[PDB]
Amino acid sequence: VPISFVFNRFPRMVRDLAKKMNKEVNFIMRGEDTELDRTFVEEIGEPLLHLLRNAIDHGIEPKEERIAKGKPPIGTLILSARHEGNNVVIEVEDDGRGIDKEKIIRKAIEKGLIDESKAATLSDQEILNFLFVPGFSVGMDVVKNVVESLNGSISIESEKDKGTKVTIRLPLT
Ligand SMILES: Nc1ncc2ccc(-c3cnn[nH]3)cc2n1
Repeated sequence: VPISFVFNRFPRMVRDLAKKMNKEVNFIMRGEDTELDRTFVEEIGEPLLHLLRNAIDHGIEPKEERIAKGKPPIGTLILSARHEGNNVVIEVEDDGRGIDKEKIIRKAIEKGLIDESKAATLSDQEILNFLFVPGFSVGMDVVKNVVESLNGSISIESEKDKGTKVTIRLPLT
């Protein structure tokens, strides 16, 4: 079916959470007519909701902070779907504060997941993928678990003060 069956739930959720946290969010949905198999439609809402909540809570900064940082005052959250060959690609993008990669590394060292000696040459993907480790810092492990139950993949791109883009890829069947 069309992914609108999932996406149409989100403006109310986004608006309620933004209100609760006294933030202003410009929420844009694209590609809502993208069709995919019912099994995906039935399961993908929960992970997407988690990612949207992360963007509103942890990503987009309060207006006053954005102004102080010389950013546009209202944060933008874009949820998109598209076909790419045999895959459907779903992206959740915010222009908030980004994920703090140094914080991740420090936590990974604390937890014994990496030796300090290996931190300097870690790739960006290797750093951000620590967020999918169970217990790391209801977590992102559960997002990845659902995506993988759908034979999908997930990746994160993020830069300090720029924002965060989470990409889910799903197969045709
Ligand atoms: N969209 C967005 N923006 C900033 C974030 C900051 C931290 C986290 C996170 C930490 N531990 N698990 N997730 C997720 C974020 N997601």
